[PDB]
Amino acid sequence: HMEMSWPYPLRSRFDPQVPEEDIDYSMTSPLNSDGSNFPCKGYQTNTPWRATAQYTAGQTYNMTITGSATHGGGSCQLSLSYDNGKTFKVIQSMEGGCPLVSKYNFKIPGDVANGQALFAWTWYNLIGNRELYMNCADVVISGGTGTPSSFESAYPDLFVANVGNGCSTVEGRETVFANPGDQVIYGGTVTPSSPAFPICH
Ligand SMILES: *[C@@H]1O[C@H](CO)[C@@H](O)[C@H](O)[C@H]1NC(C)=O
Repeated sequence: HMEMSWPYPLRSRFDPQVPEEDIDYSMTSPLNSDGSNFPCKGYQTNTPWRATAQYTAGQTYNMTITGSATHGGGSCQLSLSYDNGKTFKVIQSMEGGCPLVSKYNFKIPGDVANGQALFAWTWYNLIGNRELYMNCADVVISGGTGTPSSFESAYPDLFVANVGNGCSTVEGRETVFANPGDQVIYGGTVTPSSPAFPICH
């Protein structure tokens, strides 16, 4: 039962600009098991475009995660989409121990693309039902040397499981991504030597 509290995601209770009627007061719910609200609970399609962060390529920022239960930790990614959620590319993986701290730093790579993006937090809980948690924020990127094409070629695809796609996490096993990218935080029982798990086809 956690949600992204900074930068403010779509329909966030924490964002003063969201009209009372549009706030998702149950944002800590996991994504639907059948994939019917993947990605971003579908909010990228039906919410006004309004940036809640301005990110400069090469600079470091923090995001925050807030809630009432950490389900023993797990693994997260932070990702960017330049096509309003058709494709997500990973800029940081937190393998193990996520979210046992409520603040993570991350560097925006130099070769990101510029303009409107979605910034997505994904979380795979360690203990309990096999869920995916996902919130997306509208953000604007500046000062990158990439294009959406060069960025999409150079970075890993978002790890997607527990949304009815034949790929599942496994209770009691740390989620260690096959493709984590070069910006990795290790926590819980995961080390740089831990094998990738699960393996999806
Ligand atoms: C870090 O997060 C806090 C919210 O906890 C926010 O006010 C601040 O602007 C963020 N700073 C950076 C550099 O991202």
